Amino acid sequence: VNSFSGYLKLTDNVYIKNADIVEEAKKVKPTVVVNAANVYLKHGGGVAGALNKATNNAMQVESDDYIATNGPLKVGGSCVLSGHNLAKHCLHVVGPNVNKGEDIQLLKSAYENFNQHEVLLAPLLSAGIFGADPIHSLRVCVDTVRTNVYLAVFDKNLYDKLVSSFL
Ligand SMILES: C[C@@H]1CN(c2ncnc3[nH]c4ccccc4c23)C[C@@H](CO)O1
Repeated sequence: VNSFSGYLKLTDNVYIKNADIVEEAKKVKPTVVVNAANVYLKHGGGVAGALNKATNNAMQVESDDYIATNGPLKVGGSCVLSGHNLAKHCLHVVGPNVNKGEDIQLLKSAYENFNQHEVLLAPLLSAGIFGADPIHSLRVCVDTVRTNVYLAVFDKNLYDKLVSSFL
């Protein structure tokens, strides 16, 4: 039993809710919140900008030190950093950004990072300002992630479409 509340069950291991991931993280304080990161960990907008703002920019400060030491992530890759006031840990995962021309096949590699964590609160990778089809992102998630994932979808219209079209 865990503390996630109000989710619709899509599969054995995938759950979904119309929610603001920032507000959901503040309430649940999950072990892991996933950030929709880019390779530079520049958290300017979308989910990343929202999560960083909620940490009062501490996420960005920590991220800048990470990049200065380690260099950029790979598209499809991830790193574990602090969750600050939102979670124990933040798993920064880089989905392909269609608006940069990145290969959508890398979306599966991105979701594979979730399998290193037993339970996660997450957004749909590559959705929103990353330009992929969220219906496709949900399908890849369900077909790739085997650990327990609680998906927060900010847009109610999109949430209803994701549920109604789910096979
Ligand atoms: C695939 C993404 C998912 N994004 C979200 N998902 C869940 N909670 C969220 N809170 C936010 C606050 C500000 C901006 C974005 C979000 C957001 C929306 C959109 C952004 O590119 O597309």
